[PDB]
Amino acid sequence: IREIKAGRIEFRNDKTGAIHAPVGKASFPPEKLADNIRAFIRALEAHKPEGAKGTFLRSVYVTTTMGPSVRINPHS
RNA sequence: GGUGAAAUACCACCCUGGCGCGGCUGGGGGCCUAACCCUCGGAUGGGGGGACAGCGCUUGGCGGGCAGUUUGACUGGGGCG
Repeated sequence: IREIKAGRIEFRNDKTGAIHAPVGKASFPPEKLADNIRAFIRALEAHKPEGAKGTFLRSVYVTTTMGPSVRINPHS
């Protein structure tokens, strides 16, 4: 629970095949937001089951609650 | 606040289903017509069929018409047993 309140999130994929999670705060330091986008990049790449074959992380995007929609390239 | 398995703003990504249009390629329907076949009927020009069927290779399938072999041993014979 320590983590739960110091800096928690976690994963889970919904039906058809997607994951949902907070990777930073709005006004938060940009670089930082990058740091978290990555946090997700890693943890995810990890969880990524071995029953893959091709384009696994198909579409990865930074989007906001009630705001913009920006697909992203978490490779760099 | 509530109703529930789920909660409603609005901004996200992802499916079931029907249509917009854009690349690939699958089915196919029409004279032609110049290769091609037959051509013509008395001349290398007319005509008749025509991208077909001829025909090269590769595909799969029939296929005794043919081919080359085979189709056991024991056992008061050999077979049948």
